[PDB]
Amino acid sequence: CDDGRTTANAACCILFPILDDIQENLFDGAQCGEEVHESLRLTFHDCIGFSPTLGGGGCDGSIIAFSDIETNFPANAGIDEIVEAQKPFVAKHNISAGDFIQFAGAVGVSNCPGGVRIPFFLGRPDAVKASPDHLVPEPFDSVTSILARMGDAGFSPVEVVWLLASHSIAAADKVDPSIPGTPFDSTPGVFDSQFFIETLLKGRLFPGTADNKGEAQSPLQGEIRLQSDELLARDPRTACEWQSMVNNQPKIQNRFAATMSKMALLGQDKTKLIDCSDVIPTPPALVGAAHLPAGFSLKDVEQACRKTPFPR
Ligand code: HEM
Ligand SMILES: [Ca+2]
Ligand SMILES: [Ca+2]
Ligand SMILES: [Ca+2]
Ligand SMILES: [Ca+2]
Repeated sequence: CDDGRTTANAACCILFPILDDIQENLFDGAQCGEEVHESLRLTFHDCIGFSPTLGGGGCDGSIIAFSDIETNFPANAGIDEIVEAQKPFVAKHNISAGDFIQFAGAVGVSNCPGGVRIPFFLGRPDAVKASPDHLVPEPFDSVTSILARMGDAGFSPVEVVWLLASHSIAAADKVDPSIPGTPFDSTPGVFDSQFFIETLLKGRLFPGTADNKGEAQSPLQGEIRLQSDELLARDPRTACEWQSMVNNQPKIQNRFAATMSKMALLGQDKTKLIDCSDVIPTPPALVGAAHLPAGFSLKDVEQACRKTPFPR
């Protein structure tokens, strides 16, 4: 390649001006802030719009291409601004929206401490059609409906748990509109196991207004809990996997990267793409060991796995 850098394949040098723009003009100087949290989420809301029988283009960038339609899906509340945030970048550069969505996601994760380098591929065509509605899992859906939807897209129950490691770097804006920016765990700027830990704590309070659609009771003030994350943490089909995450940053990193790659290829083929994983920067180290919040004991944690009691 040219000024600065060089990578395994020549067509990957195009990503580097892109890499520079989004770190400064989208990620606030390569930080793990809100825009990073929304780009990661965006990859899912684009890709999960796929079903072998119901339709959808998958990771086709349709959520940007047909933002008028898809950003007004009820399940896409609050996505319309990461779309408009990424649009000027899609406009100036010559990669497809499908490619850019995944790149911004991958690059963004590597800005977060404890993060991982997700494999990124280049060459997706432009979006042909808008995704059908009702393909995006809602936080008030049952475990069965979530697992069936993710399963219909080709994800096993354990894979769903793995992909939900994303909630370690996450916050909600539309669940409780009164308290926007309330994170899913106590360490939203760090990619750790604190999400799986605090989810297993018992419900104690509502951080904002009284229960509204998709919200379960939170353990901590300044933290919000989705109704879907609470159930998945306790459901026999996934409880043991959810608890196994509270243990293992290596596994968390390992599994989050292997499945995101699988997700990013939904309806896209292999050989038509080229590999530019070389481009993704390397995340900083983990900033502290796992722990229960102050004032909490191992009793405060709910047990949902019958095989192995919650590991101290
Ligand atoms: C499987 C069922 C899932 C459900 C029901 C769900 C639900 C939600 C909801 C309701 C929000 C907050 C929306 C708002 O800001 O108002 C959220 C945030 C987020 N989700 Fe999920 N999600 C799921 C899976 C995933 C997956 C597979 C990923 C993969 C990357 C992911 C990544 C994220 C991220 C990064 C955020 C933070 C958004 C922000 O900070 O604004 N989620 N999720
Ligand atoms: Ca799509
Ligand atoms: Ca639903
Ligand atoms: Ca975290
Ligand atoms: Ca206490």
